[PDB]
Amino acid sequence: GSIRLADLAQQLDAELHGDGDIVITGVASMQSAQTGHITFMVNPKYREHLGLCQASAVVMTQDDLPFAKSAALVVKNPYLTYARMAQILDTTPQPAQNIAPSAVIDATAKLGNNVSIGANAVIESGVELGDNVIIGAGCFVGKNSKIGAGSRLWANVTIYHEIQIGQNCLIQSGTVVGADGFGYANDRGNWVKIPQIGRVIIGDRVEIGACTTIDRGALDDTIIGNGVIIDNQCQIAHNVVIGDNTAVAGGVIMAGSLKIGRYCMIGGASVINGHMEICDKVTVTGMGMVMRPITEPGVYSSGIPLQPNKVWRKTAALVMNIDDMSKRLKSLERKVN
Amino acid sequence: SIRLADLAQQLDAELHGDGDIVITGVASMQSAQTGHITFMVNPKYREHLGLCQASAVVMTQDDLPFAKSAALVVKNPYLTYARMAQILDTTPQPAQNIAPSAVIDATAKLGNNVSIGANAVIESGVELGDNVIIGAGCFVGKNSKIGAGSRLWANVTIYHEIQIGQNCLIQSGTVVGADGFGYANDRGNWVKIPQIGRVIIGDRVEIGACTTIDRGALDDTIIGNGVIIDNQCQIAHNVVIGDNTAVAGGVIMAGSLKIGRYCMIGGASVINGHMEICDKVTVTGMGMVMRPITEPGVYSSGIPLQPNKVWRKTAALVMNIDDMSKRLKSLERKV
Amino acid sequence: GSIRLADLAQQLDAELHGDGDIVITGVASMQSAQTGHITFMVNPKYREHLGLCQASAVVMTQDDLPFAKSAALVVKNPYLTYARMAQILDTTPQPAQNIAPSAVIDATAKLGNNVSIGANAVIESGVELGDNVIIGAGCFVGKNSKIGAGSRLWANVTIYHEIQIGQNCLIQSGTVVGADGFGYANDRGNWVKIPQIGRVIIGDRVEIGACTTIDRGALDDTIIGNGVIIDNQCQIAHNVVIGDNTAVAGGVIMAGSLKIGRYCMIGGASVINGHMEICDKVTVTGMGMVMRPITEPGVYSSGIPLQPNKVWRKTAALVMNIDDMSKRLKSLERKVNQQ
Ligand SMILES: CC1(C)CC(=O)c2c(nc3nn(-c4ccccc4)c(O)c3c2-c2cccs2)C1
Ligand SMILES: CC1(C)CC(=O)c2c(nc3nn(-c4ccccc4)c(O)c3c2-c2cccs2)C1
Ligand SMILES: Cc1ccc2c(c1)-c1c(cnn1CC(=O)Nc1ccc3c(c1)OCCO3)CO2
Ligand SMILES: [Mg+2]
Ligand SMILES: [Mg+2]
Repeated sequence: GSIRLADLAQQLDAELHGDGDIVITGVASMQSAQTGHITFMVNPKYREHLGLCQASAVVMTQDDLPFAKSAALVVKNPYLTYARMAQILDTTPQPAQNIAPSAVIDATAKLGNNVSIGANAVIESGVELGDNVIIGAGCFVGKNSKIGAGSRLWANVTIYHEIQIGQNCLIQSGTVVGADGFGYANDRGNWVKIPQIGRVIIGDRVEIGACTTIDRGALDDTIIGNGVIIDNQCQIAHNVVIGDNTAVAGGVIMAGSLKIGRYCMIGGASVINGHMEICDKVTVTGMGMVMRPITEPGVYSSGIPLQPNKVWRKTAALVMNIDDMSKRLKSLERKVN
Repeated sequence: SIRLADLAQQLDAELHGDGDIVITGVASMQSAQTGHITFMVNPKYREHLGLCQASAVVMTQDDLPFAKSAALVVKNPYLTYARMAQILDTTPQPAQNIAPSAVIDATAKLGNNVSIGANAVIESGVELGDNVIIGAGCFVGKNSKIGAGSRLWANVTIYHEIQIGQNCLIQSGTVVGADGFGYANDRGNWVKIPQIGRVIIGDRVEIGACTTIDRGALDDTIIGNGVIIDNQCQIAHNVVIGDNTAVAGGVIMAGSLKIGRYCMIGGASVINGHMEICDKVTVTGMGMVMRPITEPGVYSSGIPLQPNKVWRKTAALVMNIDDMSKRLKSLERKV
Repeated sequence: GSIRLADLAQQLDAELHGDGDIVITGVASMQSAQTGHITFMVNPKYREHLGLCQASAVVMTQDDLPFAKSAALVVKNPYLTYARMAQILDTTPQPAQNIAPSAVIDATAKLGNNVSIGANAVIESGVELGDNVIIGAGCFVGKNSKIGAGSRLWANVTIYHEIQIGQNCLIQSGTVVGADGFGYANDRGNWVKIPQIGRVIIGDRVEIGACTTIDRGALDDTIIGNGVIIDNQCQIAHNVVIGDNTAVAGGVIMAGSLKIGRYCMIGGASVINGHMEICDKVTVTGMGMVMRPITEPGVYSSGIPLQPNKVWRKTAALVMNIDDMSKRLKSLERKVNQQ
C-alpha cells in the first residue's frame, strides 16, 4: 500500500530531507531499487555509490547525509528502520482470508473474531482460535489445542492435540508441533511404547521455520519461551525447554530433556545432548557438538574444518593415531632428559 | 479410572497399600496429585517421596522402606511405567470413522473398522487392513498396503507400491517411498534413473515426524520389525535395517547401507552407504561412520565443544598436525 | 508398456544378440529378474553368475558377450543404457490426472493445456501453471507463483507466493519452497521480524527431494540453476545461489547468501556457511564443515571418523589438549637444538 514519504518518515521517527510528497510503493535492495522504492544504507563504503541507486528515498545516518543523491530519511539505526519500514510496506500475503467452505471445522471449536481458515484445513473438537488467528490451507489442528490471538500458521502445518500456542506467533509450512516424543522402554530387546501425554507450550511472539519438529512431553511439557526464533528443520525433542529470546538456527538437533537458558544463540547444524542444561547467554557456533552441560555464559565452538582431500587424509589419520604420537613424544622426552 | 488393586494385577506388581485407591492417570513425581500414579527409577528421589502427592508410586523392593504412599513393587519401574501409561493413555486417535471430505478411490480395499480423517486422499488399489487409522490430510499412493492396526497421524505421505505391516505408527510430516537419489551422467548432465523398487516396513515399526524413507531403485528399502526411528531422519534407497534397531533424531543414512538387529544409532549421526553394520552396535551422537562395523559394541567420533578461544587454537593445531608429525619424526631421527 | 526386444534395442541404440520377438515387460535387478524382465550387468565378476539370472535379456558390453546365457543387448555404457531403458519402461505413476473436484482453485489462476491437479490441492490467486504441469494431492501453490511446462509436484508439496519454477522439474513430497528466510533485527534486545520479500527462482530440469526446504530471499532472490539435483532433508537458506548442474546430497545445510558454482558435488550431511562463494567443479565430501570460500576446483574434506568408544575417549582428550602437546614438542626441539 502506497504511502507519502513524509508520512512514512513520521511513522519511522525519521528526519526527512527532501520532498515529503514523494509516493513510496515498496522496499527494495539498493541495487534493485527503482522509482517508487525506498531503500537503506548501512555500509558507508556505499556513499560514493548512491548516485547509482534509483530509489526514490534512502534511509541513512546523519554522517551519510552530505553524500545523499536522493531524498533521505536520517535515523540513528538504518537497519532497524529498514525492518520497520519493510513491515509497513510488507507485500507478504496472509495465509488465508475468511473461512474456506472446504475447511472442516468441528462444531465444538471456538473461533474468535476475524479468524481466517484456509482451504482444506482441518480443525478438531475443542480447539480455540483467538482473535485474528489465521490458519493456512491444509493445516491440521488437533483436539483441544489453543492458538492465541494474532498467531498465524502457513499452509500444511500440523499441530497435534492439547497444544498451547501464544499470541502473535508465526509458524512456517511443514512444521509439526506435538508429535510423540521418542519414548520407549526396552523389554528383552523389544521396544515398548511409552505414551507421550505431556504437551507443548509455545509462548508469545515465537517464530518457527519450515519442517521443524517440536515433540510433546512424556508427562510434563516441552516449553518454548517468549520471543524465541527457530529456523528450518530443527528437532526439539520431548521435554526440551528453550528460554525466552533464544535463537536456534537451521538444522539443530536437540535430544530429550535439554534445558536451554534465555538469551542464547545456537548456530546452525549444532547437535545438543539431552538430560542437561545450557545456562543463559550462551552462544554455540555452527555445527557445535554439545556433549556436556554449559555452565558459564560465553561463546563455545567445535569442529575441525575443511581441507583439500589430500591434506585431510593425513590430518584424519594422524588424529586417529594421536595416542601413539603422544606416547612417542613422552618417550623422546624421557630419552632427551 | 481404575482401582489400584486392579492396576497392580494388570501390571503383575505387588501392592503395598489400599487397593481401593482410584487411579485416574499417570504423572511425573513432581507434578503428581491425588489420583495419579507415578514411578521412580533413580534412588536420589527416595529422600523426598514424602513431598510426592501421587496416590501411588511404582518402585523397587529396595525403595519400599522409603515409601510414603501406596506402592507398587516391581523389578523394572521404567518398563512398568510404559505399561501403566498404555493402560491410562489419554492420546486421541488420528480419526474416527470415514470423514465425508476424505477422497477415496473406489478401487481401494478397506478392512473392518478403518478410520480415515478429513481431507485424506487414498489412491487406486490401496489396501487398508482391519483397524487401520489414516489421519487428516494424508496421501496414500497407488497399490500401497497398510497392515492391520497401523496408524498414520495427520499429513503423512505414503507413495505408491509401499508395504507397511501391522501395528505401526507414523507421525506427521513423514514421507515414505519418495524417489531415491539415483542419476546417471550423460556428459555432465544428470539422467534420472526411475526408482521402481519399494519400501517394505515390517510390523510394530514406529517412525517419527518429518522423516523420509526413500523407495529402492529396483529392489527394496527394508525396515525390519520392531524398529523405532525418530524425527528428521533420512533413510536412503535400498537401506536395510534389522529388527529392533533404534535410530535417534536427525540421522542421515546413505544408499545401500545395511544395519543389523538391536543396534542403537545416536542422534545426528551420518552413516555412509554400501557397507554393513553388524548386530548390537551403538553409534554415539554425531558419529561419522565411514567404514563397516564388524564387531558389536559402542563406537564414537567427534571433538567436543570448547570455549571459542580454546577451540581456535585446537583447530589450528589439528589442521597443522602433519607438520607436528614431521617435526616429531625429525626429532626422533636426530636423537 | 510392453515392448519387443528388437524395438527396445533400436530405441537404446544397442546391438541385439538373440530373439528380437522377446516381449519385455519391465526392468529388474539381476537377482530378481524373471521372464519378461530386462536387466543389466556392470560388474564383470557376475559373468559366471549369468546362468542364475532368469531375465529374458541382459544389457552388457562386447567383452561380456561370450559369457551370456540369454538374449543380450551390447552397448558401450550399460549403466547409462539402464537409465534410458528404465525411463522407457518406467512404472512410476503420475501424481494426478485431470482436475480433481476436491481441488480448490482460485478463479484467477491460469492453466495451460493438459494440466492435472490432485485431490484437495489448493491453488491461490494469480498462479500460472504451464502445459502438462502436474500438481499432486494436498499441495499448496501460493499467490502469483508460476510453474513451467512439464513440471510435476508430488503430494503434499508447499510452494509459497511469488515463486518461479521452470520446465520439467520434479519436486518430491513434504518439500517447502519459499518460506521466510531467517531474518531479524535487534531493537534494544527484542527480535524484530524482517519481512522476506524476495523470492525463489528455480530453473529448468531441477529435481528436489522430500522434506527439503528452500527459503525465499530477503529482498533479492534465492536462485537454483538449471539441471540441479537436490536430495532429501536439505536446507537452502535465503539468498543462496546454486549454479547449473550442481548436485546436493541428502541432509546438507546451506546458510544464507552462499553462492555455489556449476558442476559442484556436495556430499551428504555437509554444513556450508554463508556470505561466501564456492567456485565451479568443487566436490565436498560427506559431513564437510565449510567455513571459508573455495576458490580452486577439486575435492575437499573434513571430519575425524569413528573409533571404538574407549579409543575415541582418548583421542578426543588428547586433541582437546593438543596445545600442551605443541608446547612440549617446541620445548624438546629447543633442547635438541642445544638452545
Ligand atoms: C538470528 C540471526 C538474525 C542472527 C543469528 O544469530 C543467526 C542467524 N542466522 C544464522 N544462520 N546460521 C547457520 C545456518 C545454517 C548453517 C550454518 C549457520 C547461524 O548459525 C545463524 C545465526 C547464529 C550464529 C551463531 C549462533 S546463532 C540470523
Ligand atoms: C548424485 C549421485 C548420482 C552421485 C553423487 O555424487 C552422490 C550421490 N548420492 C550421494 N549420497 N551421499 C550421502 C548421502 C547421505 C549420507 C552420506 C552421503 C553423497 O554424499 C552422495 C553423492 C556425493 C558424494 C560426494 C559429493 S556428492 C548420487
Ligand atoms: C546428542 C549427542 C550429542 C553429543 C554427544 C552424544 C550425544 C554422545 C556422545 C557420547 N555418548 N553420547 C550420548 C549418546 O549418543 N547416546 C545414545 C547413543 C545411541 C542411541 C541413543 C542414545 O538413543 C537411542 C538410539 O541410539 C558424544 O557426544
Ligand atoms: Mg476437501
Ligand atoms: Mg543434520
